[PDB]
Amino acid sequence: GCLGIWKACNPSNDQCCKSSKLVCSRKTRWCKWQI
Repeated sequence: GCLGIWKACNPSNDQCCKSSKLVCSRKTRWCKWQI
């Protein structure tokens, strides 16, 4: 499943929403797409 944009992802386990192309930010723990 996905994770929302401002949601807490895993810095050392990038997953997030691969479907919507959001990648986890490591230093910031949120998901980011274009930002």
